[PDB]
Amino acid sequence: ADLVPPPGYYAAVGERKAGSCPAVPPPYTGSLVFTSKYEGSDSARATLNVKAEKTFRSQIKDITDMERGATKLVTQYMRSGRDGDLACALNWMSAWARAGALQSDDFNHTGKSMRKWALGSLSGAYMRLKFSSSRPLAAHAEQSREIEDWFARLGTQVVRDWSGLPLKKINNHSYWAAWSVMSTAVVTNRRDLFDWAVSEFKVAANQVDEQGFLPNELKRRQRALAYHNYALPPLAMIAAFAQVNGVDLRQENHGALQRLAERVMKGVDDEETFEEKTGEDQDMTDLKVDNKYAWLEPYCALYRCEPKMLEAKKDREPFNSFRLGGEVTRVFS
Ligand SMILES: O=C(O)[C@H]1O[C@@H](O)[C@@H](O)[C@@H](O)[C@@H]1O
Repeated sequence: ADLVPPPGYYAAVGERKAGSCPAVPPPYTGSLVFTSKYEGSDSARATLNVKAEKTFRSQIKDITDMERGATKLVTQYMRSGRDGDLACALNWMSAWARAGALQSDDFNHTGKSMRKWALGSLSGAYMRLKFSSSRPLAAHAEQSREIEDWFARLGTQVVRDWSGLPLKKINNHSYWAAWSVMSTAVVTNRRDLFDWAVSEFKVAANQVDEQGFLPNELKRRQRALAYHNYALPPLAMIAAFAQVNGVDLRQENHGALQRLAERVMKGVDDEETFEEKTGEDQDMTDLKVDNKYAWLEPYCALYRCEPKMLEAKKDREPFNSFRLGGEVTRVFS
């Protein structure tokens, strides 16, 4: 059977009551060898290097602008239905597609991370255009084909980028990569990509220990809780997408996805168990950011959320997360 997204992705284009179309960021065709924002850290890779981060953000500026700008345009279109926003979004994505952006075989860890992040953002947003009951892509077949072929090329490459690794090298980056590949799989109806994403979820589920911790995220010391929370959105999205395609992953490794989510939310309330496990007081900075809990939307579509969990979701809605394609609450409501 053809691959499908969760039913919320079939929502009609809205008509809520007008921005213009900015120039497309220059397609990034360069090598993907970038500076790490943690350059100079020890094995925990948790010491921010402000100078390196500045260099990193500068190196990836056109990619960042593309990610944020294109998802914003799709969000605007799905909200208000102005054809100009659709036209602009498709112009941006098809320009990058035709150029073959982000396809470099020259990359380091940071660079391949950028490839999968951008793929997830753009395909995640495009998903709404593709499956909307309004069929907005009907009048844009040539551009649609160009964009989808590009996603397929990138998706195949992302599988290459994160395959062949042992568990100690499989962390939140692989989970995010698997989301990008799942998203691409459904846009492109590619079962092989779907299957890879499912396999990666299963690896993650089996990495969740008996208490709900992930060893490789615990290694990030004072950022441990933050990185556990960072693992949740791609894993929950993969499971929600897999479920409607006939693959139920909710019980993998004794309901590992639930065990991880509950451990995280326990730690958000009381930092104790994470400090005890890491031996360092946790940086709570990221845990204060509402949109970093966007995983609650697919999570509560999968599981019967207890009142604490439901309350956590309601108090932070609506969720916007460009790495998940934009309006997460809308596509699960
Ligand atoms: O420092 C690393 O290992 C990675 O850390 C992650 O948080 C990301 O910042 C990624 O871009 C880096 O390459």
